[PDB]
Amino acid sequence: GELKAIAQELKAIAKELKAIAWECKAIAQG
Amino acid sequence: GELKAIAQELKAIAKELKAIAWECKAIAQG
Amino acid sequence: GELKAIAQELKAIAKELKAIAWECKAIAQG
Amino acid sequence: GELKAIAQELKAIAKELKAIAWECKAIAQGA
Amino acid sequence: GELKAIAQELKAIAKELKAIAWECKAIAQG
Amino acid sequence: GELKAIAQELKAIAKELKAIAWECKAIAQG
Repeated sequence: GELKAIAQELKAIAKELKAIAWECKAIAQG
Repeated sequence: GELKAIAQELKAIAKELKAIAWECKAIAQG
Repeated sequence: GELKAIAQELKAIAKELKAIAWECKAIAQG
Repeated sequence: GELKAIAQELKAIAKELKAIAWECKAIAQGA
Repeated sequence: GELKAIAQELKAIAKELKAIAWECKAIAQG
Repeated sequence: GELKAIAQELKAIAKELKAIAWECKAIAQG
């Protein structure tokens, strides 16, 4: 339904934020 | 419906976060 | 409605994230 | 209700993201 | 309720974004 | 329920934002 669709987009958002955390880690390392 | 509208805005949000991850990767590389 | 209000705030969130993406691109370029 | 409460927190989230955009602009300017 | 639970997580999300804003300010100030 | 699922993804989003704040703190320190 529409409520599962919202949960699925939030899962994609969490995945992109995890990627941003990883790159900010890489910036700090440099 | 409003429900679908919310899911579509979350899709747009995921896309912008994907772009931020890409630019942060480039910052880390430099 | 309250559901519309939520969608409108998510639109504002997408707008600010696009700006953050553009600035991170400028940081990467510099 | 909680539905207005949810919109109010999203408004706060938008405000913090606007602040992040502003600081990133300043980082870019010094870049 | 779960709608209250959703609002409570969004409050936590706002708090972390406030922290990110402060750290970005510190990066900018240096 | 999907409403619980939504709250659980928001918890994951908060966790990744906490990580971003921590890494930005490390960038700021340098």
